Amino acid sequence: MKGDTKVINYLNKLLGNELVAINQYFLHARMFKNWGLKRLNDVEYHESIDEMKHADRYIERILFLEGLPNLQDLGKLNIGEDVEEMLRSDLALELDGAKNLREAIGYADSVHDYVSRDMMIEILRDEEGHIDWLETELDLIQKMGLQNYLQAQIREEG
Amino acid sequence: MKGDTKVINYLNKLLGNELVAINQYFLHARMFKNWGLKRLNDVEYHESIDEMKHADRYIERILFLEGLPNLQDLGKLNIGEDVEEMLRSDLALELDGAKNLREAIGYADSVHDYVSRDMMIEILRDEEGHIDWLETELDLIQKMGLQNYLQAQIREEG
Amino acid sequence: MKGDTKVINYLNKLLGNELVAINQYFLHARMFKNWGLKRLNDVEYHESIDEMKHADRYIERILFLEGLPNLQDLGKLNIGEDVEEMLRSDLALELDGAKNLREAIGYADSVHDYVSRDMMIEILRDEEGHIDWLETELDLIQKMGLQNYLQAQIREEG
Amino acid sequence: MKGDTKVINYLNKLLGNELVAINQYFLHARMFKNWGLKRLNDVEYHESIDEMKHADRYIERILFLEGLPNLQDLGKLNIGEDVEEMLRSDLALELDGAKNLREAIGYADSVHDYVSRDMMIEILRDEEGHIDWLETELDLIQKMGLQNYLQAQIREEG
Amino acid sequence: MKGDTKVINYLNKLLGNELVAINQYFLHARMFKNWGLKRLNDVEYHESIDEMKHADRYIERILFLEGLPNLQDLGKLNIGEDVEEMLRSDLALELDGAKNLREAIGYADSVHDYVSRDMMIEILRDEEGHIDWLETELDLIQKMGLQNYLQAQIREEG
Amino acid sequence: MKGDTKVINYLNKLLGNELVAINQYFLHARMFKNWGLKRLNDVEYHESIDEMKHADRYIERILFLEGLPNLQDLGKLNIGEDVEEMLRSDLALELDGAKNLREAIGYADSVHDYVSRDMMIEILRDEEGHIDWLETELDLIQKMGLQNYLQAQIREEG
Amino acid sequence: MKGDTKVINYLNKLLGNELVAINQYFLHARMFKNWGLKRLNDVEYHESIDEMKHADRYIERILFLEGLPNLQDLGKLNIGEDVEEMLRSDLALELDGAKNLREAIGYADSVHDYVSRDMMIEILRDEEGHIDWLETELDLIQKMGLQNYLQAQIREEG
Ligand code: HEM
Ligand code: HEM
Ligand code: HEM
Repeated sequence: MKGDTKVINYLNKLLGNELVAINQYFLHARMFKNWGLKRLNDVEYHESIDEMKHADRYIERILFLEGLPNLQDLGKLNIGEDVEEMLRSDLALELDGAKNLREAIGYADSVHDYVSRDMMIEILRDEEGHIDWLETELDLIQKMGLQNYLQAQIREEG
Repeated sequence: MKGDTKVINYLNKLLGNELVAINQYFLHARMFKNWGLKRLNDVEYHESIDEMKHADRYIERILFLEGLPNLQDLGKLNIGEDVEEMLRSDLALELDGAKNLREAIGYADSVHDYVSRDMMIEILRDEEGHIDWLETELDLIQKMGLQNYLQAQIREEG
Repeated sequence: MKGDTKVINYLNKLLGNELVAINQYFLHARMFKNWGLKRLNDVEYHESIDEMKHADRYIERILFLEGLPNLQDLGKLNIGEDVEEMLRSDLALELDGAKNLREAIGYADSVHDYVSRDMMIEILRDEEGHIDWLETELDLIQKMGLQNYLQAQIREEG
Repeated sequence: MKGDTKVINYLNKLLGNELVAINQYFLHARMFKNWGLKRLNDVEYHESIDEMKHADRYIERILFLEGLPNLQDLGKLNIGEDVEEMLRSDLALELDGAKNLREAIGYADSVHDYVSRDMMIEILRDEEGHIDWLETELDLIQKMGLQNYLQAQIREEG
Repeated sequence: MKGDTKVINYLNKLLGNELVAINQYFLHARMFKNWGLKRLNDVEYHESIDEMKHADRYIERILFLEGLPNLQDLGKLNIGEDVEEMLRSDLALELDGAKNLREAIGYADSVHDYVSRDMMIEILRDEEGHIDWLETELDLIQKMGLQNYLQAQIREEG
Repeated sequence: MKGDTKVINYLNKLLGNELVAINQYFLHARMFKNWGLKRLNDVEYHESIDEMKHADRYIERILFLEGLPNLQDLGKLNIGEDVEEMLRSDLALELDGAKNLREAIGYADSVHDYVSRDMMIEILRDEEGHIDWLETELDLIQKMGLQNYLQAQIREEG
Repeated sequence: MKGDTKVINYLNKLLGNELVAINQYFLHARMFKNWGLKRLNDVEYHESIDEMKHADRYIERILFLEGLPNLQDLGKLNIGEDVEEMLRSDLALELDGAKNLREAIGYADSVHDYVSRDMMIEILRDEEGHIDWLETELDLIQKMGLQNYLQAQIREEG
């Protein structure tokens, strides 16, 4: 079914964001794992899988709407060198992605692509859950101190 | 444990190949799915998951050897427009990757990084399995004709 | 128990036929497998196992009758280069073997080696089953055409 | 995938060794069985099946590498007339095969056929297990005497 | 159904052989048991049951063919006084019985009593199995020595 | 099977390393246990069992190759007096052992003892896993502080 | 809890005996295994595990009593070259160890270290069981002869 060209461009742009998050969250995960921060590896890896699911949804949607998914262009990764920097970087990435999502959702509505909108709203809901987790972790680092925070990561939950 | 710098560069180069295959196989898969070629979507998607597993192994190994995994640089995808072109493109990608693997395996041996070698040999074994499948499919297209070939893809196995 | 010398020679000759069929059917099987003709690999391989069972029966019988099983001499294999040629070659091999079996069965009867005869009749029954399958497949190639025939081989049954 | 021609020749040569062992171990097995040496029939027969598995691996590998498996040429069998001679003959056969394997493994490495090498190393590992068993049995014959050795073979284990 | 008179006479003669074997094998069995040769008692007793089954088949067949089964005349038993003599005596008895069976099978064929023939061939097959076991045991006595042979009989298998 | 003399010497040298690790890891384990550091006792003890498995492999291999395993000479233990010193000492021991392994693996290859090589590569893979764990623990001590690190050891996982 | 210094020295001396037995029994076990003497490998290996358990008890006890377990000094192994010599050597080792145990048990009593005594009495009980087994085996060698003795070892029990 021929979709609206601009919806397709938004979908490719969102896909682009997901491709960046997939890689950044995957590397961050295995960095945590290497450091023995098991709990962080589990969450971060499952966050990477989640973005893969999102990418898959965009790819299928783009294809259905008869556009060309773009997996060739990869935006800037921002890989941190310590736990806090890594988490802040993920947070900034999510915030930028939410921004793009809000714009796309608004536009899809005004061209009546309600199923693209509906798919994007579920994704935004998942992203806000991830933003919440990131914000909470960053606050915990500050409230309990880094040493205690790190110790709390060495065993998986539960 | 500080690894050999050049082994790390090889590992990053191989990781690079996997990142390309992950994306190319994933797009190809969902293209097949869109076309209703269920059997091809299943194999191609599972081939994409397989390259993700390979990437994961390289990432962990690089990290253990104390290098920096590079997930920022993404080589050229070659996305085909019909089934045969897609499969040929995957085949050429695998052949180039096997070439790189053989070189890395040789070099790891001569610096005594036997566990990197051992990991790379398992990966090469998986790739040759994939090359075999690709070669066989391409020959089937020719032997049974495209119409029959396509019909044979519309139901998953078994 | 000292058997009739000539029965032993027949048994060794039949064993000879089985040794040829074992190898020819095994190679043919893995050729089909390589080509992705799964259904043909299954039947052909199980036909190879069957001839191994026959060889085993001859070997034990020869030994019981106090002769020397000959596994040293291997007759001519006729390995085909395409599906039809392979199947025709197996068919001609079975037909020649049935011929030898009929002679041996007749002779065993006239020297009263009724248990050798009885064993050979079961084997002839298995061979005629195999001849029937071969004849039927060859006719299918012709009736449905090679392209359809090949497509019908790519998935195992059932 | 077009393999190295010389690797293919080695593979055919090793296949040749397996074809000889398959037959020799099978006859030896049923000789032991005829003599009521149940334990020896079980081991020897399972050693024959093992060489069949090896042959199968060579055949598939040769085919994948696009060469012609040779099952037509059968080397010299050396069938013994008593238990010790049979076992010594198997031992000499294994030792010659290990020799050929070592050469092939070395050569495959230098042309970078690492998966052929890897397959051949698993096979060599199985052969050395068989050599160990043979050497041990032959020593037992000598240590306990032939009469005791034979008595120890009449019931299967365990 | 009125059978051929001469087939009936053969059947009565074979029945005669079975009656002798039943008794001889039964006595031999309980002699072995008395001597504590458990393994030999088990085989010999089950050989006695087997000949009873054969007798039963002849009796039913004779009756069906409307003749008179003769259980009144009992041929010569040859009871041995030591293990080897007992086994040799059983062997000679089986060999004489096989001789009679071969003649009867030939004759039944020429008068078209194919079901009598078919029954006699199954019996001959059982007898040749028994001959094989006897021949093997006698050879074991010689190969391992009597003392070892006897020791190997004192526990049942398995 | 007579092995290469120098391979045997390497195997005895590696065995020597294992004997030292077995004892050092065992004492370190029960020191941790005494201190109530349950988690460390579990890992360290299981690391001791692991080196026992390695020793067993060398012993069997040496014996098969017809050499004399040397369990008489015991190298220097380096037993630490606090957690960090103990772990650093294990780490230095593993690093020295990896060094010896790499040399032996290289040499086994050049004399074609591919199964000794293959066994040694599996062992090196286990050692690198242990090195990774040690490096990670030592970094955790530093990142979370000793007090937090110790507290994290008092309950077993999970 | 600060233990008596001399009890600690005894405990270290007994530990020393266990370290020797661990190694000697382990090598002897795998020698038996190499020779195909399965039954002897099982008992001897389980005897080695048993001495490891004893060593573990001494190590924990020494640590609890606040001494330094000594795993650095390894007494003389006496590795035999044939079955009888190996068993005699183990027997002499056990006898010397029982001697040391009796002295230590007496002394622990007179300084009121009743729990060290109680632990040592359980160990002495295990050693006397092992002495009994050794004495019995050595007598069997003599009573049945070496050839019969060896044959009785080739299958595990039961
Ligand atoms: C960039 C585009 C990618 C897409 C569209 C994608 C898609 C997917 C999907 C749909 C799954 C199944 C979810 C699940 O396992 O439950 C998956 C699994 C997985 N992915 Fe990705 N992926 C991508 C890239 C990557 C990369 C770069 C890595 C890094 C190594 C990776 C690592 C993994 C791993 C380890 C699994 C689990 C394997 C399994 O157990 O099945 N993926 N991916
Ligand atoms: C010469 C090339 C041969 C090849 C490549 C080959 C291959 C095989 C394979 C792959 C199996 C199945 C293994 C398993 O899963 O257990 C098998 C089974 C068997 N083979 Fe062969 N074989 C060969 C020759 C022979 C010969 C000459 C004999 C002698 C009679 C023989 C006797 C048997 C028997 C009795 C079985 C088991 C049948 C059953 O009960 O399933 N084979 N063979
Ligand atoms: C030095 C040469 C040694 C060798 C070759 C050796 C070998 C082995 C092997 C193969 C196992 C069984 C592994 C498994 O299947 O889990 C084992 C278990 C064990 N070892 Fe050792 N060992 C040695 C020394 C020691 C020492 C010095 C100690 C210290 C006390 C020790 C303590 C133990 C313990 C406690 C077990 C487990 C017992 C059980 O619960 O079954 N070992 N050993």
